[PDB]
Amino acid sequence: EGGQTPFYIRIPKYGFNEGHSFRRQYKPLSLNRLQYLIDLGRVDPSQPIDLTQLVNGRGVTIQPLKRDYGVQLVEEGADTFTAKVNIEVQLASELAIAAIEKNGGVVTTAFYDPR
RNA sequence: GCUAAACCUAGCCCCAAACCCCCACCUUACUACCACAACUUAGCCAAACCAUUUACAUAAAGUAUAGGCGAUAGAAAUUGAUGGCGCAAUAGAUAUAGUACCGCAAGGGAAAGACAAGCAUAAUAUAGCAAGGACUAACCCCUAUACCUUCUGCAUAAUGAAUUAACUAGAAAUAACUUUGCAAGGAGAGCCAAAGCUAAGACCCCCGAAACCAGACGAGCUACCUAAGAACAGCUAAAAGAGCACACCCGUCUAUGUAGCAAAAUAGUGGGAAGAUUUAUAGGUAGAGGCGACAAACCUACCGAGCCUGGUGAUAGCUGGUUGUCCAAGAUAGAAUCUUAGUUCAACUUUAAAUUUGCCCACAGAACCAAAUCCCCUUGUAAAUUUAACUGUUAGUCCAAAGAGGAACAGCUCUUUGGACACUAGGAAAAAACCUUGUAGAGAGAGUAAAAAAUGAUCCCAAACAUAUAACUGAACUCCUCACACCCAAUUGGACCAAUCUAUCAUAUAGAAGAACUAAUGUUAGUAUAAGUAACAUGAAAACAUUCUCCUCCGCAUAAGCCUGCGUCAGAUCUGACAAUUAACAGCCCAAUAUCUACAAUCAACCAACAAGUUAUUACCCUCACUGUCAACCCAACCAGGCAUGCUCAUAAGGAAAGGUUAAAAAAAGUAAAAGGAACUCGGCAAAUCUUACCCCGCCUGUUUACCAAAAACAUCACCUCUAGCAUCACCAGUAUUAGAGGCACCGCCUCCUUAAAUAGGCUCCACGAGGGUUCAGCUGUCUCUUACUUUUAACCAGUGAAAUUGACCUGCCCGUGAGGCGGGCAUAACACAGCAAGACGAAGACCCUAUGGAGCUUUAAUUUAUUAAUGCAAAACCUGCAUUAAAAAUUUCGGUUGGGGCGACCUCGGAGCAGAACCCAACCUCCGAGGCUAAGACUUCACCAGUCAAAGCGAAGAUCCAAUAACUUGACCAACGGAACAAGUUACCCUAGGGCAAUCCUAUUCUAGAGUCCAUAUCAACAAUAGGGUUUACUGGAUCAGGACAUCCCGAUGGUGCAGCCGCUAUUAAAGGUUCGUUUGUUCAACG
Ligand SMILES: [Mg+2]
Ligand SMILES: [Mg+2]
Ligand SMILES: [Mg+2]
Ligand SMILES: [Mg+2]
Ligand SMILES: [Mg+2]
Ligand SMILES: [Mg+2]
Ligand SMILES: [Mg+2]
Ligand SMILES: [Mg+2]
Ligand SMILES: [Mg+2]
Ligand SMILES: [Mg+2]
Ligand SMILES: [Mg+2]
Ligand SMILES: [Mg+2]
Ligand SMILES: [Mg+2]
Ligand SMILES: [Mg+2]
Ligand SMILES: [Mg+2]
Ligand SMILES: [Mg+2]
Ligand SMILES: [Mg+2]
Ligand SMILES: [Mg+2]
Ligand SMILES: [Mg+2]
Ligand SMILES: [Mg+2]
Ligand SMILES: [Mg+2]
Ligand SMILES: [Mg+2]
Ligand SMILES: [Mg+2]
Ligand SMILES: [Mg+2]
Ligand SMILES: [Mg+2]
Ligand SMILES: [Mg+2]
Ligand SMILES: [Mg+2]
Ligand SMILES: [Mg+2]
Ligand SMILES: [Mg+2]
Ligand SMILES: [Mg+2]
Ligand SMILES: [Mg+2]
Ligand SMILES: [Mg+2]
Ligand SMILES: [Mg+2]
Ligand SMILES: [Mg+2]
Ligand SMILES: [Mg+2]
Ligand SMILES: [Mg+2]
Ligand SMILES: [Mg+2]
Ligand SMILES: [Mg+2]
Repeated sequence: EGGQTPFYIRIPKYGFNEGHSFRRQYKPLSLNRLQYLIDLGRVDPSQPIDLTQLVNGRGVTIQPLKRDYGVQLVEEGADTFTAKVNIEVQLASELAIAAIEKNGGVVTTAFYDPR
C-alpha cells in the first residue's frame, strides 16, 4: 500500500484456521439424496448400504486425501423418507436415526481411519 | 547510362536413438643424451533502505511447517510411472574461423559466396515548411507557423533524425465474459459441486548506468628494490651532493600545433650535468593489494582504486523508444506513505449485466451568535442505481468573481463557484485561456453569428478618405440537393486486414506465429553533404654515363628488436618465380674432494682519505660439431617522437628544405627602421642588452602532480620525543654511541622615502632559488604609430584526396507579437570566385536541485568479535572449548515542510475567522491545550484502518508482530504520533541517472507658503499630489570596431537675467561633428598629475 502498513498486516491474528488440516470433515448424505438414489435403482436397499455401495452408485464423492473421514446423515428430508435400509455411516443426527428406524431400519455409526 | 538490384545452397537449430573417441614436445613447449608436489559458493539481486532472511513425472500441495510470522521459503507419509505449422548468407552456430585482426596477457573477435538512395542523360530566373485551390498556362494569384518525444499549451522552448536497404521492442496466472459437451453431477484416478463442472478463446515490452562479489592476467610503461654492467668532453679548481659548459637527463617562459609530425610534439629561452646523477640487461613486489623524497602520485595511453571472464539479460520510482486500416465512449475532488520525479485506496473513465427510478424543480422546511446552498410533489426529460471485470488520469494553465498572504502592487503563494484549453471552426493583426460555434461526407447554392475607434535607443510604419440615403460582407452554426460509423490525450470496446507456415481445396474456409518501423545520439551495409574543399609530394641541367648547388649531433658497427621487408627475371602501376647470409667474430661450457682466498680502485708512486671496494690428490691420452651472419629494419595504427654502447667531431659517410606559376588579404617565422625609449601591459610577457639595490618565503644540492600547478609543498643534514635486553629468511649473520616509529628544520639569539602624480615597494642569521614583490641604469617595434623585404601559408594550373556537421529548404530587411519561415510594410532577374565574422541560441567544461542511485572519509552513528592480543575458567610442560576486556577492522544508513537553499522551528488530536446562510475547502495564514451484557437502525474526519449515537431486551443501581503469561489478557518504545526491531557528521577528489503600474523609496512638474537687505517666480523651494524608474539577502572588465537616443559636456541659434559687458546663471532649440594622455588598483569604481 505504498509503505502505509498493508491492510492484511494491520488486522490482528486469530485462529480462524489454526488446525484446519486436522479438523476432520464429513460429506453430508441427506435423506432426500438417499431416497433419490434408492428409487432410481442406484443403491440397493435389499443389501447392506456401506460406504462402498454409496460410492459405487455415485451417491457421494469421498476425498480421503482432503481429510474426509466419511458420510454423515443429515435430517433434511425426514418427511417423505420411506425405505427399509441397513445403512452404515460415520455419523448421524438423532433425527436421521429416527427417520431410519421409524420404517423398520437399522442404522449404525462406524469409524474409518484415513488409511 | 553507371552504381546497383535479384537468386540458392554451403551449412546450421531442436528432438529421438545410441554411452563417445615415422621424429619432436613440461628447459625458452614442439629441444636425442646425468645425482619440492593434490585432497562450506561470497555477492548482484527482493524486502520498494538494510542489518536475520531471499528460490537453483503426475497427485498429495503450494497443505503441514519455516519466516524482521514481512518479503518469501516449503516437505513427507501415500500414489503411479527417426523426425520438424525449424533458419536459408544482417537468419541459422561466432564460424568459409576461433582464422584475419586488436591486446604484453587473461582475453576479445570479424567479413563474405550466388535499375533503393547517389549521380548522368538535363545547372538556374522575383516569393519565402516548397503544398493545395486551381488555370488554357510550369511560375506568377489566394490559403498555408515542419515531424517525433517531454513540459499546462509550447512559433524550434528543449531532445532526436543526412538518406536508402535489411534487422530491431506485450512472454503468463487469479477471477470474470463468450461459445461448446455433460448436467445434481462434471473430469481419461488425485479436483471441484447449495447449477455446477470439463475444454477452448482473450490479457501483462525493448535499449542504457555508476556499481557489487568471485576467479584468472598483468611491474617489457611507470613507483620502488635487487644482481651484475655502462656513461659523464673542455675550461676553472683539487677529494667538493664545487662554478661555466658539451654528450645525457629534465621540461621554466613564450610562440607554433589543437583530427596536429605527435591521443602532449616542434623552435627558441631554460635547470642539472662526479652525483640523493643518468642509463642498457635479467628478477621481485599484484588490486583495498603493491609502490609512493604525500600529488590520492603511479601500477600498459581513460586509477578517490587496474584489466579480463563469470554471477549478468545485475538493478534502475530515472532518460529514450514501442511498428497495419477504420469507428466509438473518454480529463484535473481527496487520504496515507523515509512520501510529493513513485505507489495503494478512493473520485472520474470504459465494457458486459440486472433493476427502477435518476436529474431539473416551485410551496414547506434548516440558530441562537450578501451572492447563494441543501431538500423534495409536479413538469421537461431518459437516465440513474446495482452487480460482474479490468486498465488509465490525479496534486495543470488562463479568464470572471469572493477571500486569505505579499499594498489595496509587484503579473506574486493559496482556498472556493464558473468558463475555456489540452478537440472542431470563424473573429480581435499575429493569438491554447477573450467573443462566436460544436457530431464530422460531396456542392462552382442560400441566411446568419461574433467582428471597423473616439477626441528614448537598427527604420516612421498598411495606403487613403471630412457628407450619394444602410444596407451589404462574414464560419465546418443553420437551410438547401444527395450520402452518412467516417475530427480529443492517457485509457477502454468493436469491425476489418497486409505477408508467411500448416490442413483441405489444387486464391477460399480454418488453425498457427520470430506476424507489419516517417523516429531508441538504435545496429550492419550502400551512397551522399561539408568537397573536388583541408592536406600531401619531385634540389637544377643533361649526352641517363654525368656535372653542379646546398644540408646534417650525422654516419659505420655491435647489441636489442624484426624475420626476407627496393637482389635478378617475368607480369603490373604491386603479384609470381628464381636467388641468397659460408667462421677465425658471437653463442652453446666446465669431473670430484679439501685447501685456501686479511691490505682497494683511482697513470698507483708520493701525500691525503671514506662511502671500505684459486690451488694439492684422484679420473681422462678424445678433436671443431651445432647454431646467428640478408635489408632501406625496431617501439609508436602509417610518424619533426623513443631507442644502450664503440668509433669518425665535421665528416672519406649520409642526404634534398622549392610538383609549375603569381607575389592579394588575414595568419606564421625572420631581418631592417627615423625621433622618443616602458608612455604598452595585470606584469618589461616577447625582443635587445647587460648592470645594481633591497624585501617576503624556504637554510642549502635534490623530489613531485607521465598529459594545465616545480612552488612558499615533500626530502634534507642538526635537535627532540616514544618504544624495544635480543638469533639462523626482512630489521640482521645486526645488539642502547643499536634498531624501529614520530615532531621539527643546520648552526648563533630564548622556551617619512620612493613618482609629476603611489590602494603598490621600504628571533638577526652568510650561501643558494627557472620561488614571489619592488627599484636604478641600459636596451629594444612592447608602445606613441606603424612600414618594407624575405620564407611558409596563400590564390591559379596539374596529380592524389579526408573529417566533424546535415529534419527538409525554393535559406532577404524593418517594426510588432511571442523570428529567414507568424503579422503588417519594404525589397527582389539567375550564377560562380576570394574575404569577413554581426546572426544561424553556430558547432566541450562548469554551476544549482532530485534519486529511500553508487563509492567513500571521520567518528563519541547502529550492530558485531568472526580474526588477532591479553587475561580468566575447564581440557591432555602446549594446544583445544567457553567467557570478559581492548585494539584492529567488517556491514550498514543519512526522514519531511522551509529566509534566498542554510540557521531555527514544528511533525498526532482538539477549539475559534478565512469557509458571513446544508456539507467540504489550504496554509511556515490568523490566536490557545491534551497524551455491565446483548441488539433493530444509523452517522463519520471526503479511501481503508480506526471513530461515533442508539430504541427495544436481559441483569445491577498509537496499528501488526513479539516476548511474561494457565488465565482474566499485558506494557514501554513506536511523539519522524499509518509505526523500518536496532544506523550519525560529511564529500573543494567525488562517480552515474536525470531536471534547470513598489508598501519604504530615486528623480522632474503642480498651491505658492517659507525665505531671500523690499518682493515667490533671479534661486532653493519644505510636506504632499501627478508623473517615469528599483531595493536578493539577515532572522564582469580591456583591446578592436563601434550602431543608436537626447534627458546636451563642447561647438551652433534664441529668450530673461540681479551678466549694467566676455564669461556666469538658469530656459527653449540643436544629435551633422567631437568627446585626451598618465601614476596606484581591479565587484569592476575612486583618488591623484
Ligand atoms: Mg514509514
Ligand atoms: Mg534491496
Ligand atoms: Mg552469419
Ligand atoms: Mg556471425
Ligand atoms: Mg534511383
Ligand atoms: Mg529558426
Ligand atoms: Mg542533431
Ligand atoms: Mg622493470
Ligand atoms: Mg533494465
Ligand atoms: Mg521517486
Ligand atoms: Mg468521440
Ligand atoms: Mg423533490
Ligand atoms: Mg452541422
Ligand atoms: Mg487475400
Ligand atoms: Mg517483429
Ligand atoms: Mg533509425
Ligand atoms: Mg568552403
Ligand atoms: Mg592548400
Ligand atoms: Mg655458420
Ligand atoms: Mg668461435
Ligand atoms: Mg653483417
Ligand atoms: Mg656523399
Ligand atoms: Mg622537396
Ligand atoms: Mg607548391
Ligand atoms: Mg626605432
Ligand atoms: Mg633546485
Ligand atoms: Mg626555484
Ligand atoms: Mg587542385
Ligand atoms: Mg524582431
Ligand atoms: Mg563564399
Ligand atoms: Mg524517495
Ligand atoms: Mg545509497
Ligand atoms: Mg479549524
Ligand atoms: Mg485536509
Ligand atoms: Mg471515512
Ligand atoms: Mg435499554
Ligand atoms: Mg515517518
Ligand atoms: Mg504521516
